[PDB]
Amino acid sequence: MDDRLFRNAMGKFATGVTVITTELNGAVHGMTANAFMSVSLNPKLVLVSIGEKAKMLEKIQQSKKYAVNILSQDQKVLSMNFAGQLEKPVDVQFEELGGLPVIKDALAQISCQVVNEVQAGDHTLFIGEVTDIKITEQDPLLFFSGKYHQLAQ
Amino acid sequence: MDDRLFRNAMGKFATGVTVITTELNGAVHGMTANAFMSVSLNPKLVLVSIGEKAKMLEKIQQSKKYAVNILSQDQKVLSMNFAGQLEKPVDVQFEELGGLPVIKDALAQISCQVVNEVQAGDHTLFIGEVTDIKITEQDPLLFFSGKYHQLAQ
Ligand SMILES: Cc1cc2nc3c(=O)[nH]c(=O)nc-3n(C[C@H](O)[C@H](O)[C@H](O)COP(=O)(O)OP(=O)(O)OC[C@H]3O[C@@H](n4cnc5c(N)ncnc54)[C@H](O)[C@@H]3O)c2cc1C
Ligand SMILES: Cc1cc2nc3c(=O)[nH]c(=O)nc-3n(C[C@H](O)[C@H](O)[C@H](O)COP(=O)(O)OP(=O)(O)OC[C@H]3O[C@@H](n4cnc5c(N)ncnc54)[C@H](O)[C@@H]3O)c2cc1C
Repeated sequence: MDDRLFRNAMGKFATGVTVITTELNGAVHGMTANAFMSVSLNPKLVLVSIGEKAKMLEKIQQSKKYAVNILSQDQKVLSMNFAGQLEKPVDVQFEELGGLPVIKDALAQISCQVVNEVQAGDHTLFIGEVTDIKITEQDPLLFFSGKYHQLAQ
Repeated sequence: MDDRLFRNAMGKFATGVTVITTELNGAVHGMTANAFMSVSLNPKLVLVSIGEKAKMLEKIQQSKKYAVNILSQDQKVLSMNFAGQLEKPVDVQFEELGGLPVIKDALAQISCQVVNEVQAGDHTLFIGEVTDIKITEQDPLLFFSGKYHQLAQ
Protein backbone atom coordinates (compact mmCIF):
# COMPACT_ATOMS: atom_id res chain seq x y z
CA MET A 1 0.00 0.00 0.00
CA ASP A 2 1.35 3.32 -1.28
CA ASP A 3 1.11 7.00 -0.19
CA ARG A 4 -1.70 7.66 -2.69
CA LEU A 5 -3.91 4.91 -1.28
CA PHE A 6 -3.31 6.19 2.26
CA ARG A 7 -4.18 9.80 1.28
CA ASN A 8 -7.22 8.65 -0.64
CA ALA A 9 -8.42 6.74 2.44
CA MET A 10 -7.83 9.68 4.79
CA GLY A 11 -9.85 11.90 2.44
CA LYS A 12 -12.82 9.54 2.94
CA PHE A 13 -13.20 11.02 6.41
CA ALA A 14 -15.23 14.18 5.82
CA THR A 15 -14.43 17.20 7.99
CA GLY A 16 -15.15 20.82 8.60
CA VAL A 17 -12.37 23.27 7.81
CA THR A 18 -10.49 25.53 10.20
CA VAL A 19 -7.86 28.20 10.19
CA ILE A 20 -5.51 27.99 13.15
CA THR A 21 -4.35 31.46 14.19
CA THR A 22 -1.78 32.72 16.60
CA GLU A 23 0.08 35.92 17.40
CA LEU A 24 3.83 36.29 17.76
CA ASN A 25 5.13 39.69 18.79
CA GLY A 26 2.40 41.70 17.07
CA ALA A 27 2.23 39.61 13.88
CA VAL A 28 -0.83 37.42 13.21
CA HIS A 29 -0.17 34.05 11.63
CA GLY A 30 -2.77 31.65 10.23
CA MET A 31 -2.82 28.14 8.76
CA THR A 32 -5.63 26.08 7.21
CA ALA A 33 -6.23 22.82 9.07
CA ASN A 34 -8.80 20.05 9.09
CA ALA A 35 -6.77 17.79 11.44
CA PHE A 36 -8.65 19.14 14.43
CA MET A 37 -10.64 17.41 17.09
CA SER A 38 -12.54 17.79 20.32
CA VAL A 39 -10.57 15.94 23.02
CA SER A 40 -11.89 16.32 26.55
CA LEU A 41 -14.75 17.84 28.52
CA ASN A 42 -13.05 17.95 31.95
CA PRO A 43 -10.81 19.74 31.49
CA LYS A 44 -11.97 21.40 28.21
CA LEU A 45 -9.41 20.22 25.66
CA VAL A 46 -8.97 20.32 21.96
CA LEU A 47 -6.19 19.19 19.66
CA VAL A 48 -4.68 20.27 16.35
CA SER A 49 -2.11 18.39 14.28
CA ILE A 50 0.59 20.38 12.46
CA GLY A 51 3.06 19.08 9.90
CA GLU A 52 6.76 19.20 10.82
CA LYS A 53 7.50 21.42 7.79
CA ALA A 54 4.76 23.97 8.57
CA LYS A 55 5.98 27.43 9.68
CA MET A 56 3.02 27.41 12.10
CA LEU A 57 4.63 24.65 14.15
CA GLU A 58 7.44 26.79 15.57
CA LYS A 59 5.01 29.74 15.87
CA ILE A 60 2.77 27.76 18.27
CA GLN A 61 5.79 26.30 20.07
CA GLN A 62 6.81 29.86 20.91
CA SER A 63 3.44 31.51 21.57
CA LYS A 64 2.08 28.46 23.40
CA LYS A 65 -1.40 29.43 22.21
CA TYR A 66 -3.76 29.15 19.29
CA ALA A 67 -7.28 29.77 18.22
CA VAL A 68 -9.28 27.45 15.96
CA ASN A 69 -11.52 29.33 13.54
CA ILE A 70 -14.16 26.97 12.12
CA LEU A 71 -14.99 28.16 8.66
CA SER A 72 -18.46 28.83 7.39
CA GLN A 73 -19.67 27.78 3.93
CA ASP A 74 -18.91 31.36 2.82
CA GLN A 75 -15.21 31.18 3.65
CA LYS A 76 -13.69 28.92 1.00
CA VAL A 77 -11.40 31.74 -0.12
CA LEU A 78 -10.04 32.05 3.43
CA SER A 79 -9.36 28.31 3.42
CA MET A 80 -7.37 28.63 0.20
CA ASN A 81 -5.57 31.71 1.47
CA PHE A 82 -4.35 30.06 4.69
CA ALA A 83 -3.46 26.90 2.77
CA GLY A 84 -0.94 28.77 0.63
CA GLN A 85 -3.00 27.98 -2.56
CA LEU A 86 -3.69 31.47 -3.90
CA GLU A 87 -0.99 33.36 -5.81
CA LYS A 88 -2.27 36.61 -4.26
CA PRO A 89 -2.67 37.04 -0.45
CA VAL A 90 -5.95 38.46 0.88
CA ASP A 91 -6.62 41.15 3.48
CA VAL A 92 -8.22 39.24 6.35
CA GLN A 93 -10.48 40.82 8.92
CA PHE A 94 -9.26 39.83 12.40
CA GLU A 95 -10.89 40.42 15.74
CA GLU A 96 -9.87 39.23 19.18
CA LEU A 97 -10.84 36.44 21.61
CA GLY A 98 -8.99 35.32 24.76
CA GLY A 99 -5.99 37.39 23.71
CA LEU A 100 -5.82 35.62 20.31
CA PRO A 101 -6.47 36.97 16.79
CA VAL A 102 -9.62 35.32 15.41
CA ILE A 103 -11.35 35.53 12.04
CA LYS A 104 -14.41 37.77 11.72
CA ASP A 105 -17.62 35.91 10.72
CA ALA A 106 -16.15 32.43 11.33
CA LEU A 107 -18.73 29.74 12.04
CA ALA A 108 -17.01 29.39 15.46
CA GLN A 109 -13.97 30.73 17.30
CA ILE A 110 -12.17 28.69 19.98
CA SER A 111 -9.20 30.19 21.86
CA CYS A 112 -6.72 27.83 23.45
CA GLN A 113 -3.63 27.67 25.58
CA VAL A 114 -1.21 24.87 24.74
CA VAL A 115 -1.00 22.34 27.62
CA ASN A 116 0.79 19.49 25.78
CA GLU A 117 2.85 18.73 22.69
CA VAL A 118 3.13 15.22 21.31
CA GLN A 119 5.21 14.34 18.27
CA ALA A 120 3.51 11.70 16.13
CA GLY A 121 5.46 10.70 13.04
CA ASP A 122 5.20 13.56 10.46
CA HIS A 123 3.27 15.89 12.70
CA THR A 124 3.01 17.38 16.15
CA LEU A 125 -0.19 17.30 18.19
CA PHE A 126 -0.86 20.50 20.08
CA ILE A 127 -3.31 19.82 22.85
CA GLY A 128 -5.07 23.05 23.80
CA GLU A 129 -7.17 24.01 26.80
CA VAL A 130 -10.07 26.15 25.68
CA THR A 131 -10.42 29.50 27.46
CA ASP A 132 -13.00 31.25 25.28
CA ILE A 133 -15.64 30.31 22.72
CA LYS A 134 -17.80 32.18 20.24
CA ILE A 135 -20.46 30.41 18.14
CA THR A 136 -22.82 31.35 15.27
CA GLU A 137 -25.51 29.34 13.49
CA GLN A 138 -23.90 29.40 10.02
CA ASP A 139 -23.58 26.40 7.71
CA PRO A 140 -20.10 24.84 7.55
CA LEU A 141 -17.47 24.59 4.90
CA LEU A 142 -16.79 20.88 4.39
CA PHE A 143 -13.89 18.98 2.95
CA PHE A 144 -14.22 15.42 1.66
CA SER A 145 -12.34 13.38 -0.96
CA GLY A 146 -10.02 16.28 -1.79
CA LYS A 147 -12.84 18.75 -2.55
CA TYR A 148 -14.84 21.47 -0.80
CA HIS A 149 -18.46 20.60 -0.05
CA GLN A 150 -21.65 21.75 1.70
CA LEU A 151 -24.30 20.10 3.87
CA ALA A 152 -27.46 18.95 2.08
CA GLN A 153 -30.22 21.38 3.18
CA MET B 1 -18.33 29.14 29.54
CA ASP B 2 -20.53 26.11 30.48
CA ASP B 3 -20.22 22.45 29.47
CA ARG B 4 -23.19 23.12 27.13
CA LEU B 5 -21.40 25.98 25.37
CA PHE B 6 -18.27 23.82 24.92
CA ARG B 7 -20.27 20.87 23.52
CA ASN B 8 -22.22 23.17 21.24
CA ALA B 9 -18.94 24.64 19.89
CA MET B 10 -17.39 21.21 19.39
CA GLY B 11 -20.50 20.19 17.42
CA LYS B 12 -19.79 23.08 15.05
CA PHE B 13 -16.93 21.02 13.64
CA ALA B 14 -18.52 18.74 11.07
CA THR B 15 -17.17 15.19 10.68
CA GLY B 16 -17.68 11.87 9.07
CA VAL B 17 -18.67 9.02 11.38
CA THR B 18 -16.75 5.85 12.12
CA VAL B 19 -17.11 2.64 14.01
CA ILE B 20 -13.93 1.56 15.76
CA THR B 21 -13.68 -2.19 15.91
CA THR B 22 -11.37 -4.63 17.59
CA GLU B 23 -11.18 -8.31 18.48
CA LEU B 24 -10.42 -9.69 21.91
CA ASN B 25 -10.20 -13.47 22.17
CA GLY B 26 -12.80 -14.33 19.53
CA ALA B 27 -15.26 -11.54 20.43
CA VAL B 28 -15.74 -8.55 18.13
CA HIS B 29 -16.24 -5.18 19.80
CA GLY B 30 -17.34 -1.94 18.11
CA MET B 31 -17.80 1.68 19.16
CA THR B 32 -19.15 4.67 17.25
CA ALA B 33 -16.58 7.54 17.09
CA ASN B 34 -16.13 10.79 15.22
CA ALA B 35 -13.02 11.83 17.20
CA PHE B 36 -10.77 10.42 14.55
CA MET B 37 -8.06 12.00 12.50
CA SER B 38 -5.32 11.37 9.97
CA VAL B 39 -2.03 12.06 11.76
CA SER B 40 1.10 11.24 9.76
CA LEU B 41 2.16 10.14 6.28
CA ASN B 42 5.67 8.83 7.19
CA PRO B 43 5.04 6.68 9.02
CA LYS B 44 1.31 6.15 8.16
CA LEU B 45 -0.47 7.16 11.39
CA VAL B 46 -3.98 7.74 12.49
CA LEU B 47 -5.52 8.59 15.85
CA VAL B 48 -8.74 7.91 17.66
CA SER B 49 -9.91 9.39 20.99
CA ILE B 50 -11.76 7.23 23.46
CA GLY B 51 -13.59 8.31 26.63
CA GLU B 52 -12.22 7.02 29.96
CA LYS B 53 -15.61 5.42 30.73
CA ALA B 54 -15.89 3.57 27.41
CA LYS B 55 -15.61 -0.25 27.49
CA MET B 56 -13.66 0.00 24.25
CA LEU B 57 -10.77 1.76 26.05
CA GLU B 58 -9.59 -1.37 27.91
CA LYS B 59 -10.43 -3.49 24.84
CA ILE B 60 -7.90 -1.57 22.72
CA GLN B 61 -5.39 -1.40 25.57
CA GLN B 62 -5.40 -5.22 25.62
CA SER B 63 -5.65 -6.03 21.87
CA LYS B 64 -3.27 -3.19 20.93
CA LYS B 65 -5.10 -2.90 17.61
CA TYR B 66 -8.14 -1.32 16.02
CA ALA B 67 -9.82 -0.78 12.71
CA VAL B 68 -11.60 2.43 11.72
CA ASN B 69 -14.72 1.85 9.63
CA ILE B 70 -15.83 5.05 7.97
CA LEU B 71 -19.59 4.91 7.59
CA SER B 72 -21.41 5.53 4.37
CA GLN B 73 -24.58 7.61 4.12
CA ASP B 74 -26.59 4.32 4.29
CA GLN B 75 -25.18 3.30 7.68
CA LYS B 76 -26.86 5.61 10.17
CA VAL B 77 -28.39 2.56 11.94
CA LEU B 78 -24.89 1.13 12.44
CA SER B 79 -23.76 4.43 13.96
CA MET B 80 -26.69 4.32 16.43
CA ASN B 81 -26.03 0.64 17.16
CA PHE B 82 -22.38 1.16 18.08
CA ALA B 83 -23.27 4.29 20.05
CA GLY B 84 -25.45 2.27 22.44
CA GLN B 85 -28.53 4.02 21.10
CA LEU B 86 -30.57 0.92 20.07
CA GLU B 87 -32.44 -1.13 22.70
CA LYS B 88 -31.48 -4.39 20.96
CA PRO B 89 -28.21 -4.75 19.01
CA VAL B 90 -28.53 -5.45 15.29
CA ASP B 91 -26.73 -8.36 13.68
CA VAL B 92 -23.75 -6.78 12.00
CA GLN B 93 -21.99 -8.22 8.96
CA PHE B 94 -18.27 -8.38 9.67
CA GLU B 95 -15.42 -9.21 7.36
CA GLU B 96 -11.69 -9.15 7.91
CA LEU B 97 -8.79 -6.79 7.16
CA GLY B 98 -5.25 -6.96 8.52
CA GLY B 99 -6.39 -9.42 11.18
CA LEU B 100 -9.20 -7.06 12.34
CA PRO B 101 -12.99 -7.41 12.12
CA VAL B 102 -14.25 -4.69 9.76
CA ILE B 103 -17.78 -3.70 8.72
CA LYS B 104 -19.03 -4.85 5.33
CA ASP B 105 -19.98 -2.08 2.89
CA ALA B 106 -18.31 0.67 4.98
CA LEU B 107 -17.25 3.71 2.99
CA ALA B 108 -13.67 2.85 4.00
CA GLN B 109 -11.81 0.40 6.25
CA ILE B 110 -8.48 1.21 7.89
CA SER B 111 -6.69 -1.37 10.04
CA CYS B 112 -4.21 -0.23 12.67
CA GLN B 113 -1.69 -1.38 15.20
CA VAL B 114 -1.49 0.81 18.33
CA VAL B 115 1.95 2.45 18.55
CA ASN B 116 1.24 5.08 21.26
CA GLU B 117 -1.25 5.85 24.04
CA VAL B 118 -1.68 9.39 25.36
CA GLN B 119 -4.08 10.32 28.12
CA ALA B 120 -5.61 13.78 27.52
CA GLY B 121 -8.08 14.86 30.16
CA ASP B 122 -11.33 12.85 29.82
CA HIS B 123 -10.03 10.70 27.00
CA THR B 124 -7.18 8.60 25.75
CA LEU B 125 -5.64 9.07 22.34
CA PHE B 126 -4.73 5.82 20.60
CA ILE B 127 -2.25 6.49 17.84
CA GLY B 128 -2.37 3.67 15.34
CA GLU B 129 -0.07 2.76 12.45
CA VAL B 130 -2.06 1.78 9.40
CA THR B 131 -1.32 -1.69 7.95
CA ASP B 132 -4.21 -2.16 5.52
CA ILE B 133 -6.77 -0.01 3.74
CA LYS B 134 -9.93 -0.60 1.71
CA ILE B 135 -11.81 2.21 -0.03
CA THR B 136 -15.13 2.59 -1.89
CA GLU B 137 -16.68 5.56 -3.67
CA GLN B 138 -19.75 5.89 -1.46
CA ASP B 139 -21.12 9.15 -0.03
CA PRO B 140 -20.42 9.66 3.69
CA LEU B 141 -22.53 9.82 6.77
CA LEU B 142 -21.97 13.23 8.38
CA PHE B 143 -22.38 14.53 11.89
CA PHE B 144 -22.82 18.22 12.59
CA SER B 145 -24.44 20.23 15.39
CA GLY B 146 -25.73 17.06 17.07
CA LYS B 147 -27.47 15.66 13.99
CA TYR B 148 -26.77 13.28 11.09
CA HIS B 149 -26.31 14.90 7.70
CA GLN B 150 -25.39 14.29 4.05
CA LEU B 151 -23.23 16.10 1.50
CA ALA B 152 -25.03 18.40 -0.95
CA GLN B 153 -24.99 16.59 -4.32
C1 LIG C 1 -8.58 21.85 3.59
C2 LIG C 1 -7.13 21.54 3.88
C3 LIG C 1 -6.80 21.02 5.13
C4 LIG C 1 -5.49 21.08 5.62
N1 LIG C 1 -5.20 20.55 6.87
C5 LIG C 1 -3.92 20.61 7.39
C6 LIG C 1 -3.64 20.09 8.66
O1 LIG C 1 -4.58 19.78 9.37
N2 LIG C 1 -2.36 20.13 9.20
C7 LIG C 1 -1.33 20.69 8.44
O2 LIG C 1 -0.17 20.75 8.88
N3 LIG C 1 -1.61 21.21 7.17
C8 LIG C 1 -2.89 21.18 6.64
N4 LIG C 1 -3.16 21.71 5.38
C9 LIG C 1 -2.04 22.34 4.56
C10 LIG C 1 -1.65 23.74 5.07
O3 LIG C 1 -2.79 24.55 5.24
C11 LIG C 1 -0.63 24.41 4.13
O4 LIG C 1 0.45 23.52 3.94
C12 LIG C 1 -0.13 25.77 4.65
O5 LIG C 1 0.22 26.62 3.57
C13 LIG C 1 1.08 25.66 5.57
O6 LIG C 1 1.20 26.87 6.30
P1 LIG C 1 2.63 27.30 6.95
O7 LIG C 1 2.52 27.34 8.43
O8 LIG C 1 3.81 26.43 6.48
O9 LIG C 1 2.92 28.81 6.38
P2 LIG C 1 2.44 29.29 4.92
O10 LIG C 1 2.72 28.19 3.88
O11 LIG C 1 3.12 30.56 4.55
O12 LIG C 1 0.89 29.68 5.22
C14 LIG C 1 -0.15 29.62 4.26
C15 LIG C 1 -0.74 30.99 3.93
O13 LIG C 1 -1.28 31.68 5.03
C16 LIG C 1 -1.25 33.07 4.76
N5 LIG C 1 -1.32 33.94 5.96
C17 LIG C 1 -0.71 33.74 7.17
N6 LIG C 1 -1.01 34.76 8.01
C18 LIG C 1 -1.80 35.63 7.35
C19 LIG C 1 -2.41 36.83 7.73
N7 LIG C 1 -2.06 37.40 8.88
N8 LIG C 1 -3.21 37.52 6.83
C20 LIG C 1 -3.40 37.02 5.55
N9 LIG C 1 -2.80 35.82 5.17
C21 LIG C 1 -2.01 35.14 6.05
C22 LIG C 1 0.06 33.27 4.00
O14 LIG C 1 -0.07 34.36 3.11
C23 LIG C 1 0.25 31.94 3.27
O15 LIG C 1 -0.11 32.02 1.91
C24 LIG C 1 -4.47 21.66 4.86
C25 LIG C 1 -4.79 22.18 3.59
C26 LIG C 1 -6.11 22.12 3.10
C27 LIG C 1 -6.44 22.86 1.82
C1 LIG D 1 -21.87 10.25 16.14
C2 LIG D 1 -21.29 10.04 17.52
C3 LIG D 1 -19.91 10.18 17.69
C4 LIG D 1 -19.29 9.68 18.84
N1 LIG D 1 -17.93 9.84 18.99
C5 LIG D 1 -17.28 9.33 20.11
C6 LIG D 1 -15.89 9.48 20.24
O1 LIG D 1 -15.20 9.87 19.29
N2 LIG D 1 -15.25 8.98 21.37
C7 LIG D 1 -15.99 8.33 22.36
O2 LIG D 1 -15.45 7.87 23.37
N3 LIG D 1 -17.37 8.18 22.21
C8 LIG D 1 -18.03 8.67 21.10
N4 LIG D 1 -19.41 8.51 20.96
C9 LIG D 1 -20.22 7.86 22.07
C10 LIG D 1 -20.06 6.33 22.03
O3 LIG D 1 -20.24 5.88 20.70
C11 LIG D 1 -20.96 5.62 23.05
O4 LIG D 1 -20.75 6.18 24.33
C12 LIG D 1 -20.77 4.10 23.10
O5 LIG D 1 -21.99 3.45 23.45
C13 LIG D 1 -19.72 3.65 24.10
O6 LIG D 1 -19.31 2.34 23.79
P1 LIG D 1 -18.65 1.36 24.88
O7 LIG D 1 -17.31 0.99 24.40
O8 LIG D 1 -18.68 2.03 26.28
O9 LIG D 1 -19.49 -0.02 24.94
P2 LIG D 1 -21.07 -0.05 24.72
O10 LIG D 1 -21.77 1.09 25.47
O11 LIG D 1 -21.64 -1.35 25.12
O12 LIG D 1 -21.05 0.00 23.09
C14 LIG D 1 -22.06 0.54 22.29
C15 LIG D 1 -22.84 -0.52 21.49
O13 LIG D 1 -22.08 -1.27 20.56
C16 LIG D 1 -22.74 -2.49 20.32
N5 LIG D 1 -21.83 -3.54 19.82
C17 LIG D 1 -20.53 -3.75 20.21
N6 LIG D 1 -20.04 -4.82 19.52
C18 LIG D 1 -21.01 -5.31 18.71
C19 LIG D 1 -21.05 -6.38 17.81
N7 LIG D 1 -20.07 -7.26 17.81
N8 LIG D 1 -22.20 -6.64 17.08
C20 LIG D 1 -23.32 -5.85 17.28
N9 LIG D 1 -23.28 -4.80 18.18
C21 LIG D 1 -22.15 -4.52 18.89
C22 LIG D 1 -23.32 -2.86 21.68
O14 LIG D 1 -24.48 -3.64 21.50
C23 LIG D 1 -23.62 -1.52 22.32
O15 LIG D 1 -24.99 -1.19 22.21
C24 LIG D 1 -20.05 9.01 19.83
C25 LIG D 1 -21.42 8.88 19.65
C26 LIG D 1 -22.05 9.38 18.50
C27 LIG D 1 -23.52 9.14 18.30
